[PDB]
Amino acid sequence: HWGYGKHNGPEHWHKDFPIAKGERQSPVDIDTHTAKYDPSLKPLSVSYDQATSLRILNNGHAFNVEFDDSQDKAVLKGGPLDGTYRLIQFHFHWGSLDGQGSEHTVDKKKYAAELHLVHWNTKYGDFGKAVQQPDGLAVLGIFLKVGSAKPGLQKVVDVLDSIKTKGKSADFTNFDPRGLLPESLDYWTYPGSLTTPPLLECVTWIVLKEPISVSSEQVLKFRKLNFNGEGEPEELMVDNWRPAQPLKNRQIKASFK
Ligand SMILES: [Zn+2]
Repeated sequence: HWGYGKHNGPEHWHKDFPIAKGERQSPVDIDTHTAKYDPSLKPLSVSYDQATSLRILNNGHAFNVEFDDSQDKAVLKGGPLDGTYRLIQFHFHWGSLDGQGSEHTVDKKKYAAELHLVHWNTKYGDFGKAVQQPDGLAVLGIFLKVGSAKPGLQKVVDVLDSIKTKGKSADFTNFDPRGLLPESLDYWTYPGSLTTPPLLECVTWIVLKEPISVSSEQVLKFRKLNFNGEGEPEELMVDNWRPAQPLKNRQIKASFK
């Protein structure tokens, strides 16, 4: 099945998901000098105050924190978006070394990790129908830099031991995702895809300019997770990032001068 190793990694994905070679694939490198100020972009509207987190799951290539998406409780609007999108999950991708890990790059600079907050367009009724639509998903991408610890990440860090191996899940209530946001909400935006199978081209990407810092010891605990299931041989969960894909016929717009 697909993964991130030598024999089943991103260079092999096209064999089972030919959209891997499509026209609007993600991630991409963000060339800050050719991105375009768009003054018609509205500011982002992030409303996470009523968010209801449910649980945390090792799914064998990352770890997801899931949310109640049966009602408008944690929503994203504004920006380049038309309509309301509900938060369904967030996850991270990260590297084996501090100098790699992010999926998007900025002027070919790699960050230590990226946070992806996945939202779907309520217009379409359920998440399964949203992913079939050009404007079905909106993912908010946030870069992580190694520096001072991020307090609001620590509750995620401390539960990771209970979901070491693939398939394990733990109750994870009352987590507030506002602790993960940077100070500024300036961003770049472009149309893209999921970065993992099935790589559907259904995503409006919103990548924040400002990284958040986490400590060396927080990201170490990410790296002690396990791709394998319990009882299987131990593969450390690291380098679960897809390399940048050609921009082709797309333009990256910025919300800031
Ligand atoms: Zn992701």
